[PDB]
Amino acid sequence: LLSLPLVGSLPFLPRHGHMHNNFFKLQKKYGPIYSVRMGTKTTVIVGHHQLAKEVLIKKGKDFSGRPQMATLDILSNNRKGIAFADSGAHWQLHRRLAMATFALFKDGDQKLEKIICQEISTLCDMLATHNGQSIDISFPVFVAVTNVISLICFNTSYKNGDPELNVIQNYNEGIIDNLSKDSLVDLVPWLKIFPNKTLEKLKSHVKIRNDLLNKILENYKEKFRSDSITNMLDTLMQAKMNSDQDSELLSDNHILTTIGDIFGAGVETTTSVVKWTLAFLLHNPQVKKKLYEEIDQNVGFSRTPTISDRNRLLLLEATIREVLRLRPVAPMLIPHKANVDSSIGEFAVDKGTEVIINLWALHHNEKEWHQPDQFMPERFLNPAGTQLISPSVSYLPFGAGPRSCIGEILARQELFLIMAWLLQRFDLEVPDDGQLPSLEGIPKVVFLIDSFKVKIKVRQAWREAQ
Ligand code: HEM
Ligand SMILES: C[C@]12CC[C@H](O)CC1=CC[C@@H]1[C@@H]2CC[C@]2(C)C(c3cccnc3)=CC[C@@H]12
Repeated sequence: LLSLPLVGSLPFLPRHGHMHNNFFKLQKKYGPIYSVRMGTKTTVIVGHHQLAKEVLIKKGKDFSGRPQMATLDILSNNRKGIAFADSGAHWQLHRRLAMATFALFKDGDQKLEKIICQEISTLCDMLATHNGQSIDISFPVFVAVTNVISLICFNTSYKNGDPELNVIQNYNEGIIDNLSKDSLVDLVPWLKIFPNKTLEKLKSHVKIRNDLLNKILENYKEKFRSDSITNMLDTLMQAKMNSDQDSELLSDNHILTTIGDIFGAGVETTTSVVKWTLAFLLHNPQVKKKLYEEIDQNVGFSRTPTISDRNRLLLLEATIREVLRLRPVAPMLIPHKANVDSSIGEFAVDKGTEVIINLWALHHNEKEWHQPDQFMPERFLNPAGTQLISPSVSYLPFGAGPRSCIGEILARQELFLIMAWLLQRFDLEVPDDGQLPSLEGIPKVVFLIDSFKVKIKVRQAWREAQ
């Protein structure tokens, strides 16, 4: 009896389980690095820290490209901006300019810390009005980080109730919904196989974002003054005029897309990580208690938390690290591409090949982490409890090398201060129908969590101390 001709083969079911996990499970059979061919395109998945660092750092330049995707073409206006732009002059310039802008916020009058604390104050005052009630903290937190990133991009913010905030939220949700069904990584390109309206819907949401950004740029062409460079838009406009090989790379569209990447990332990443952190604390009341104890003893109630408090609030800084391990914002980073013929772990990799780092695998490798599927912030502390440690070399929440996260400083500060101020001021408890958030998650371009509610109450201790 003969065997059928095989015209296709995939190692697991599509749309069943999470991609990053399915790739991980495959490592038991096939090892830490393997490939899949889809028509013409070849993709390599890497799931061990040694090989990953070779791709991100040692041979960083070789693998610093980004593959092209139809959905991403639309969001990025054909591969402009930073995150989805191929390696090249545009990417390098705009990335550099964006980084240079965060320097303008490291100290002084417009210090990043104060900008953030300003908006966390408004957030806390608003949340306190919901004393006694169960609520979804998504929108209130969304506003807070939106204002922070707006101040950094334009030196503007939004008053309570500005409906432009509801507009942004709508298109943010719609774009994220249609940019990918699940992860950006998608074995079969269903998009091109069956008739569908994904690109149509995606365009309609992107159009609204772009119209709003254009509106902002046009209104700002007048307020721009050369001697005063205080925000990201200033920096980008100052560069364009400074010419005078550089000027074609700073068109209006190049500038808006870059601002768009920053505005989007600044808001959806940090918002997501905050929700994830709360969710874990509702599942782990023992940890939560230890965090209240820690903050009462090291900051108390006579002032509000500041960045310098990260030197004393160690369990908090560790809790954040452990969320970023267990539920990475980008569990498969963003896809990389080989710019040139090269190699990984002595295996050949052709120019143009897609390369994916399975960070989830790195963060859950059993030989590198003790009980990796557990939420244990303790692992990032010495046994004493008195200083932070790095227990594994297999940890890269913000990536590394040329395409590493450029918003890391901002993220870490936003996350630390938000959690700090909330814990000082609020009991955050399971709602009265004792529903706990699902920790399973929803993979999109970002690793999101199902919406959930939290009962919020002002703390007796915080009240007494007024
Ligand atoms: C918890 C928060 C965040 C985490 C864990 C995070 C992590 C990451 C990761 C894993 C990557 C991909 C690295 C790669 O593709 O090799 C990335 C890229 C990027 N991140 Fe974030 N990020 C966070 C927040 C932010 C924020 C607040 C910004 C604000 C500007 C930002 C801006 C970017 C940009 C522009 C890229 C593209 C880099 C490039 O292609 O050159 N991120 N980030
Ligand atoms: C789609 C979205 C967010 C929805 C916006 O309407 C469009 C947008 C621009 C930037 C995207 C961002 C989602 C987060 C992305 C993909 C991101 C990011 C994501 C996670 C970690 N670090 C960076 C950088 C580009 C960011």
